[PDB]
Amino acid sequence: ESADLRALAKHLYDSYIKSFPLTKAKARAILTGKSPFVIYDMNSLMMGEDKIKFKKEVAICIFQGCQFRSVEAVQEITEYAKSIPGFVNLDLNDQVTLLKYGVHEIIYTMLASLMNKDGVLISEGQGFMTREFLKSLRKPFGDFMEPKFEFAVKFNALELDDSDLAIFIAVIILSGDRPGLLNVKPIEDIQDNLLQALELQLKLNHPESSQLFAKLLQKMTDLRQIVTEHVQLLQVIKKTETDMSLHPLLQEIYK
Amino acid sequence: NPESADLRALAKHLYDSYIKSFPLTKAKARAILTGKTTDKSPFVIYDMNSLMMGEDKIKFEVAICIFQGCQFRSVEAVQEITEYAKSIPGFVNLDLNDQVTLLKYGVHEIIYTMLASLMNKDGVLISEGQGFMTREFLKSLRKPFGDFMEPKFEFAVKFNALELDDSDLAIFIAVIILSGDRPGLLNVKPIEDIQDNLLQALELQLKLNHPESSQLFAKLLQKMTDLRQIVTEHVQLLQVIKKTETDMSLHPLLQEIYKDLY
Repeated sequence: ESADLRALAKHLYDSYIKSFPLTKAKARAILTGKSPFVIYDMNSLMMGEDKIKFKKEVAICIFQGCQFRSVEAVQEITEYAKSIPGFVNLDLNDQVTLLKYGVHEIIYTMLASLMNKDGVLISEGQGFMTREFLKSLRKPFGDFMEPKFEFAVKFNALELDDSDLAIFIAVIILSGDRPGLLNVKPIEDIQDNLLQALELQLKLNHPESSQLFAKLLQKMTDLRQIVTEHVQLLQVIKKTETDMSLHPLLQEIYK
Repeated sequence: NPESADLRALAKHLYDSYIKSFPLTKAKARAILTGKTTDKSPFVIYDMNSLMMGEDKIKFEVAICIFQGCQFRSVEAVQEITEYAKSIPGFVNLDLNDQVTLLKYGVHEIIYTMLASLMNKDGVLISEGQGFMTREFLKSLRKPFGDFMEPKFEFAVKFNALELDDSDLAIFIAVIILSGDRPGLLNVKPIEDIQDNLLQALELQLKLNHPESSQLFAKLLQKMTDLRQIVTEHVQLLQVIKKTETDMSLHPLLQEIYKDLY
């Protein structure tokens, strides 16, 4: 039975590599340096546009770029999830419900892989946007990203690799407590299989790191808090900002 | 072989998405229309009495109310096709202006492709299949409104004779969206590479699903000619209503799709 868990761990790792182009292993090499164009101010940003082609006020244009990347990440996560044993066999409404609530948690988890205390990798790690330059953005866009940076520093201190995160990300999607689910049993049943695989992966991959499993599950709290806080900021934005309004079709795509 | 396996993977992915993006499928539509069942029976609207009693039975001047109701449904459909488009591998990775352009031109060709699923020679399902509004009643509407649906009906009767199922339609409406020949497209090349891969998937899907149906692929592609024609007629028709009906409002999303269209 102990080998059925290693098979699952490897399966998910292999699926996670295929599904996510920029991985933690790679993102770390770029950040440590073992090279990316840096954006520290308005002049560097406007050269960034020039020398890095990535798809009105700066603050608004930056926030919207973060959204266009988030919509991309949603498709990468959807693909990944369909490789999780049991997932495609679930009721289609449940599959949609699990992805609807799980994507934000998984976005901010994986964004930690692209972050250090100084800034975040953007455009497949072609760019690096400084924490300071983002804080400098006129309110309320100033402390848009500051909560994610604070999560990342704490999350990154667990020194998880792609092999650990692959299983953790699966655990997040198979949350049996999402609103509106029709058949909670097979979901919880899969998450229990994924939690065993994670427990074992963490004991084998981090033998000296005591109760890492327990610490990693506690981070679930930090994720949902970050997501509720991000959702609250979208309300404050939508209501108090006029210059948001895009092309009506664009508004449909980027809900 | 492994090349075919990848095309079956893509076919299955698009079907799965199609089913999640569109509540009323063709499989459901036909089960309602071929009226085999006791629970799925549609209320039929053939005249003014039937329309007014339909108010109490189904939850939602006459010709205007139909057209305005038919408008909000078109909008609801654009929202559904937009959600489906995001699921097409590569679509959200394209230049954002191109994404908008593919939908601007794509959505009305797809609205009328899928509307065929809700149509037989006699009428069209409405209100998520709870209602059925007869072809005659729609044609008996005041000028010019009498003439909106007739060409769609003419298309639907021909198109429905190909006997496509939802799995075929998912790939087909993907091929429509990823059209490189749309006016104003910045990056045509990445779109054709996607459409090429979709077209390979459809070719295989049609050969496996309809192996006794010779050159269905060819015949299906040729139907994209008839869609363009329907869209054009409709656009000319809107221009005329705009002018004779100054006291009737079009929904902005549709106004924006038609703005500088062909």
